Amino acid sequence: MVEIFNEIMQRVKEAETIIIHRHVRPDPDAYGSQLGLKLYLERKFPEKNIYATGEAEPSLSFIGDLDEIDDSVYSDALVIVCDTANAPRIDDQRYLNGQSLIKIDHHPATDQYGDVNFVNTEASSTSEIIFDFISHFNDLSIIDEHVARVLYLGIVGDTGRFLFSNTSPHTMEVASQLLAYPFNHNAELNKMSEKDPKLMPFQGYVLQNFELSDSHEYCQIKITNDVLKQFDIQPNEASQFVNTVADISGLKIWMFGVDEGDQIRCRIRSKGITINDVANQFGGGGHPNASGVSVYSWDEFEELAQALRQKLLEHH
Amino acid sequence: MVEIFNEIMQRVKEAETIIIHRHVRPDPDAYGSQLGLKLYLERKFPEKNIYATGEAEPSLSFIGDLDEIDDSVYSDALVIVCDTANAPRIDDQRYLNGQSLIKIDHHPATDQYGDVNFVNTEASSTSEIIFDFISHFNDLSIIDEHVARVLYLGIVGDTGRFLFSNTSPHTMEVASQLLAYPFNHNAELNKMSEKDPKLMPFQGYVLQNFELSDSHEYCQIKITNDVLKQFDIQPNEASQFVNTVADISGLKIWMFGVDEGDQIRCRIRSKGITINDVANQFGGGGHPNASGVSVYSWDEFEELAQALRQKLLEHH
Ligand SMILES: [Mg+2]
Ligand SMILES: [Mg+2]
Repeated sequence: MVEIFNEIMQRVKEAETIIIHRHVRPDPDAYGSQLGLKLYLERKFPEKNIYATGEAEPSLSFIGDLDEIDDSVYSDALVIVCDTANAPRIDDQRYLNGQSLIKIDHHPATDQYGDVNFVNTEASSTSEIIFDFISHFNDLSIIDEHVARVLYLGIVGDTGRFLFSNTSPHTMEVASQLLAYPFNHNAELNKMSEKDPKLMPFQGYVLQNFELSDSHEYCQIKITNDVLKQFDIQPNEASQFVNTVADISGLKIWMFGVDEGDQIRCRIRSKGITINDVANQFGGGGHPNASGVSVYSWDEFEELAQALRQKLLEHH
Repeated sequence: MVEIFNEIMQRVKEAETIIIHRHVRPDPDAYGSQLGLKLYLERKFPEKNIYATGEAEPSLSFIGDLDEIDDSVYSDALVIVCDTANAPRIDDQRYLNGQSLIKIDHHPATDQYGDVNFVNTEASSTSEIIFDFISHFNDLSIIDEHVARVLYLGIVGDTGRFLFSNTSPHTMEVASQLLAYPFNHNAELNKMSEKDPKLMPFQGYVLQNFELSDSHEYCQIKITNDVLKQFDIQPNEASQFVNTVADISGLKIWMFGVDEGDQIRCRIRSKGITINDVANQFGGGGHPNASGVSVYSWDEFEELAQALRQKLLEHH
């Protein structure tokens, strides 16, 4: 065929039970897109058995709970790996133990795992692809407040509340359409934006210990083992406050290094400049806009700063 | 008539020069709605003279600059007080010195100043009303990247990036339509989200000095004159960090009190509970969700806390 959506819905109508998967570390989209496809199907073919397997992140518990698959249901069922770049990165690994495999994602097509592959690279999120799918079957009536909830939240998180560049006029329109359904976005949004007061004091530290260039283009934060225990926080926890300096006016590149003990795992992100470049120089790597390195000392951490800062000289 | 939009466009076509106004303390909407109506008109009747008067807030300088009216142009011209609850709160006061007055706003109609009054109470923002207006004249083609810019930014700020409850599915749709025009929202958005690193250290203090109830429902911050000079910041500046604790999980009501010297001007905001109530008890007042009081001591500040906290006992 040429209209993959139809071939999917077909494979679906011909299976009494289908289970959906998503990548490992879950995000609002990976959550909404999964629970969404599910909630949708369950509304269209109540005679079938739709399940969503996953580790279940308590962080997204409010979006919806997952299902406990008995691994023997994979016998004669259709597996749908929703939102997942590469297969190994799929959550439950018994997905390949189904009748046929079908994947829906919005990341660059490099794996193409699964029989039928539909990747709308230009989509803001998989949730969005799901809305497109159900919208292609005029089921915008069969859907309700429960389904739209996840789909919204999904698009919301994957685009940071329609802020990121991946937000298109269509994305808005879809968001527009979901809000039609009664569910109160303001509420849902807040419960998603909640924060732990426990970590707030530390975050204040980050704000009190900067490191901006005279030009404001470069900014760093050294989290010494001392502060890690002074504020009583694990190296992991503190490492989530990277973008706590991103909003500084004029900031072009910033690095956040927290000492784990025998190495200083530093996460480096830039406004929009090839950075993973220098990352490799130090044995690191990653996306050109958000890479990571694991120096063995602050003296080396500084060499990284010097290398990063020099990158700003080529641009002006 | 019954279709105010037409009566406006009429009064417009019959005036070689029209000037637009907005309320005093400007906001992104009041800015976008003004510059927007203007930029629009200037595209429709280049033969006329459209001007936008205002004090000009350097904060919104990037949205667009205002015009310097010679007060004698008001001779035979149409004045359009865009986005402004009450007349006294209008910026340039020589507005009443025009041929006829016409106002467009989205706040409750309590003033009704001006000949023709159009208030879409259910609109997310005046900018949105402007899009509606131009959209009613099929001028979505005459408009360009420059006009949509302000209108977007306007809706954006007035709804905090489609987060507030005033965000409707139509609001999204309008946002959707504006993005069609080439202007890059991501960029524009950031320049609007920029922050001053100068105040960041202090903000860290606020995060390091909370005051949450055992239930997390109540939170306060006492900004003593000491810290006001320890971090070298004016009482005004520090007072803008009220909602710096709003995202705490479970927070229902919070107060932020900063000592100005001979009085402690405290701004009190709640999640969604009638609060201006207690405000009056202390000689204050304001909206039920964001009021203000000016106690003469921290001992009194505490009485306010007690009164506010007791308000949480009636609800559960
Ligand atoms: Mg995704
Ligand atoms: Mg407004």
